Amino acid sequence: SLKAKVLETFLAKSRPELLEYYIKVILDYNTAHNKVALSECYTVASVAEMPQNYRPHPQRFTYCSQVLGLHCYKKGIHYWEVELQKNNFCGVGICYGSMNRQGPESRLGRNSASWCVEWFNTKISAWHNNVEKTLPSTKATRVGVLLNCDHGFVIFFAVADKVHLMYKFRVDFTEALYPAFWVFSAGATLSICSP
Amino acid sequence: LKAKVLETFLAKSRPELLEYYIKVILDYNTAHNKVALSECYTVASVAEMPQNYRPHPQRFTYCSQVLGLHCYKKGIHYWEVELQKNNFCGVGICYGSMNRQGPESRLGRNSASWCVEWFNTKISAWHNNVEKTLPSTKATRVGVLLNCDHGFVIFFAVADKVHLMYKFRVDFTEALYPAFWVFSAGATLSICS
Amino acid sequence: TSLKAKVLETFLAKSRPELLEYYIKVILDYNTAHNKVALSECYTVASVAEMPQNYRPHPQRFTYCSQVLGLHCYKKGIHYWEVELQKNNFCGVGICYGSMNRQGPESRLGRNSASWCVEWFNTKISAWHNNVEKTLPSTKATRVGVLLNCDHGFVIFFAVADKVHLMYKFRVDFTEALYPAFWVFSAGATLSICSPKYLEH
Amino acid sequence: KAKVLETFLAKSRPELLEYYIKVILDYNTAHNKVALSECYTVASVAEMPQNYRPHPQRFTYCSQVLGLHCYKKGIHYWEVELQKNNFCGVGICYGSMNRQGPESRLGRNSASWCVEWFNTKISAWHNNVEKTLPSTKATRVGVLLNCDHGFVIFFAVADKVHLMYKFRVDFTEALYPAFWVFSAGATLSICSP
Amino acid sequence: KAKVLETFLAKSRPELLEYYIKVILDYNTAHNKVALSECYTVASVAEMPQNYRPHPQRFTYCSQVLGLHCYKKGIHYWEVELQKNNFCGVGICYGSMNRQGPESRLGRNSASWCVEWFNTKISAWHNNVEKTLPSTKATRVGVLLNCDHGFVIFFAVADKVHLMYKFRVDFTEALYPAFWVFSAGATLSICSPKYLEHH
Amino acid sequence: LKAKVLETFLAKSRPELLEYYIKVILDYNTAHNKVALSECYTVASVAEMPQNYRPHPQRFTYCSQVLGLHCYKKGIHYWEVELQKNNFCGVGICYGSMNRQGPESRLGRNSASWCVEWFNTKISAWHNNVEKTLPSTKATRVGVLLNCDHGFVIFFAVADKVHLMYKFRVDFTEALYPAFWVFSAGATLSICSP
Repeated sequence: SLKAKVLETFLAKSRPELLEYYIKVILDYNTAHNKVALSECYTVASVAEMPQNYRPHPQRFTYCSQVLGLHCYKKGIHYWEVELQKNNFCGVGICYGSMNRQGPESRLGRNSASWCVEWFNTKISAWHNNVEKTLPSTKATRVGVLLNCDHGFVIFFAVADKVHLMYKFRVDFTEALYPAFWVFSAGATLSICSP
Repeated sequence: LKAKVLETFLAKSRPELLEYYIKVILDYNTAHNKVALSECYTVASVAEMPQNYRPHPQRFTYCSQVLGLHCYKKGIHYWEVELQKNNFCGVGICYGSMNRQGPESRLGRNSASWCVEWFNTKISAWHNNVEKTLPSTKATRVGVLLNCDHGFVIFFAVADKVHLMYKFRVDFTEALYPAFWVFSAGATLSICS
Repeated sequence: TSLKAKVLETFLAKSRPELLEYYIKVILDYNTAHNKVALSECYTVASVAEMPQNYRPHPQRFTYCSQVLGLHCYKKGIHYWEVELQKNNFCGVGICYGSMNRQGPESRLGRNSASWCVEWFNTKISAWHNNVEKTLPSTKATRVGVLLNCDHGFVIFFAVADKVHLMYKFRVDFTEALYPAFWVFSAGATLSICSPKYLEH
Repeated sequence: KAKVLETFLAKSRPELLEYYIKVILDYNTAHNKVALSECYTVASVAEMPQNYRPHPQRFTYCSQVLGLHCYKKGIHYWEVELQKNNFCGVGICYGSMNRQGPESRLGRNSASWCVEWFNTKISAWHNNVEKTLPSTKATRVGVLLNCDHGFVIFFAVADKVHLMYKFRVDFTEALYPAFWVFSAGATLSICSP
Repeated sequence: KAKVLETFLAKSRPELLEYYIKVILDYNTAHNKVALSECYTVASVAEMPQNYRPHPQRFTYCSQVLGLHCYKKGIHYWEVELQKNNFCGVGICYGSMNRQGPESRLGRNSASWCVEWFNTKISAWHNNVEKTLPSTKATRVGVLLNCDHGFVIFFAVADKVHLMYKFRVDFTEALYPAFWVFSAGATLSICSPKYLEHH
Repeated sequence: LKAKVLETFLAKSRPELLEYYIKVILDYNTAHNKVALSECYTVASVAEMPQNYRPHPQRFTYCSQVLGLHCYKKGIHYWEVELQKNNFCGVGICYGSMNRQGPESRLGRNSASWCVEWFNTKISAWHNNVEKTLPSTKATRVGVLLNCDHGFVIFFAVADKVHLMYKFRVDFTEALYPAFWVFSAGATLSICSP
């Protein structure tokens, strides 16, 4: 009975209710690891068949096959959707801009600055600050991320014929959040959804 | 390539032209070492310092140029570029087959491109290394209308009203990319919305 | 050494893209500018004016030397900033303590214990601290990078061309905050705080 | 000579606490301006002078107080918490330091060594020679006194331990912890709990 | 022969100064946007149109100016000082070269040869044919015009002297020195080399 | 004695200083590589391009300086220098023994040299790397009186009349050379005639 009443509302929402909060997300070429290929107007992230030799840049992940969106949000309510190739290792999440770009601890969910849902093939996890949380398998090839910066939470939704809670974190976000993407297996691809 | 349709286009206002709007985005792989991209791949600007972009066969190695990602062989397409008032830049179109090396790669200096060029105040139109002097204009915006159905491109000076700058009737032999040229300290092209 | 000497060798070996990890916007402060220094392009450019600017008297304002400071100072963290300069002119790029005297020739950057600078004079380059000069090799570079480390107490002046190159450095355990400091003193002389296009806008 | 200084200079907090001492403040030394609280662990500046009984031990000029015990042999470490944005000093003195006149101020005489906060600016003092020190976020100072090899070290205590300053002296008599509180909000708390 | 040209390519500053001549800018030829200063020694881009009287010899379209004198025989060497980051051009035209239309731009006709600074990029231009030259830090160019053996050399002039480009040509008339300046900042200064004597 | 004679020279008119006139001519072996000599060894001007002067132990390798041919250990000597209004330049005296290398060879930055310096509009007096700020002046000409007998040098500003800029009392230990310093584009020093 505080603003957990807002959280309880958002967890109940249908697709058409979440699409009210739709944002365009465009991948930031400066952040992409050498192993991550950008395509379809910077909309699709895939494991390139060989490392890409991108220029050095303070924004660029040097260690983990990761890439960030261009825009960050420190206020308002934002929803985006990402289609996954089934039977692959990838992650979809959010991170502070101050998240490290170097080291094994730059891995999405392996630090305090990042929050994600992983697929190791069929098995699904939620991660934050190097705590894993095993979840029920889903056949859904699409995740919806709802970030509420006004009332400090994020929700990961599996999106099929309907929409089902995968996980959520309440946090007092200390700075703006960037959409974050992780691709690992040869065949991994994360497509940001446009219409 | 109908003579009647072309007259229709030349008489169209902005709102009539905006009917064929496409969203153009700059192709990071084409931008020259001294052209920075910004505002979500929307703005091209001359950089004093090298950007050290990777080698790529698509990359302009000599002229301060960058292409869109998408080309067009059918239909009708319109896009706008805002330019810095007192600067040196070119807005045009080119075949993907256009050379990326040497002075031959300069927009309007080869068979593969058509463009309108600002030299501070001295406006020109170019194709196959042939220049045409055009009147000055205060307009800081050009609209490109590409008609791949009836093979013509029109360059419009966009201000309070729309005014013709030049046009090229051509039986296009492959797809056109939007093409951008910026070559002076402080020179920028911004694709509009 | 072991820890303060090795974190310095790491910063000394850094490239431009690595140095830009620590980039900070610097704004020139109209309250500090000598009467003969005009500010322009949103307090980004310092030039000699032919004719006085008639600024508000201010205790922080340089009365003798054609100098100006940035608005913000730094007592922790790692800060990089880049200054474009005109070729054949008299100018200096530096840091100082807020406590630095604003009057007299003593207030000239590097001529006192509260300031450290690199200085272009005629065609020759010198590092100054505490009125001690060090001759530097001439460079074609028309851009200087200042790396200030307030966590481990050193400042590095880089010549920024196609690569970065060491001009000079100072270790000092800093006793207060450092302000970016600028000197311009020839009819045409100008310094420009860069907004590197390498970084997002 | 000095190799034992270098060892102590390198020590971490848990290696210093090997030499920990309880320090209690002496009610008889305390100036009228200094209030004493907790269990004679805390020196604050009273809202009004306290009117303590006269006593040969009592500071009559400077707002100062000593610990009960003194040390002429062994190695001793203690920590004091301060309010960050105030005027205060933490040191050691000879029992023979004057309790009278402007000369009795901590560090203004050959009989005392301390570290001083003038709000944000930090100084070390001895024999009325001020030395300007690096400012730090530390709200705690650690005093290591080695009477055996004749030096004192003041450490800033935060997450880690940073040198503020040290003095090499052939100490000619026992040393008392010494405390100066000046500004209305000034507070020095001796650490155990 | 080609031997006389091998000797001039190999000449140093001191050897080339043997043929120094004073160039003065011809205030009758200067486009309305080309201010002359310091006794017809400096060509800059005027902020306002300079309101010269019309004249048939005057440049109507291009920001261009010629020397007073031309040269049909002998050996001549001059030095122009330029500002680093500007559109500018240094060369030689026949007097018969056109003053009107974009055919009048230096290097964009058969009447002229030049070396051009396209901000950072350096070109040699003859008869609307462009050749690409390595970038130099040099802010001074040396034209050596040998009328007697038909060639012109453009030298970059810094601590030593470096070839930029040369043209062989059996010239058919008198060559004027020719200057192009086109950007707010642009200035060309005809040098009075201090190596030589002022008394 | 050394102060009564000093007062007599401070009170002298221009014509009375020209009693002690010397022709000063520039020494080609001392001229820095970017210092050109012109008008029969009378004008020192900053050169953009190196002049390729032969190596010489007497030549200034860092500072844009040049000395006169002759030095003086006895007598009273007066010469004048015309400066460019808004420029960077120095006029002084120095020992033969003054360094010709490095920043320490700069006029007035060593114990072997005394000068008056223009930094555009800021006038200074220098000796042994000690600066005395001086009032500015519209005068574009300095007159140097060197008294080697009573051991003092005066720097006069010369316009319609003559005004003290500064004076140094020295027990001079060796001969004094006229010293010149030009350090900006288009800076020139001119040694005046009758």
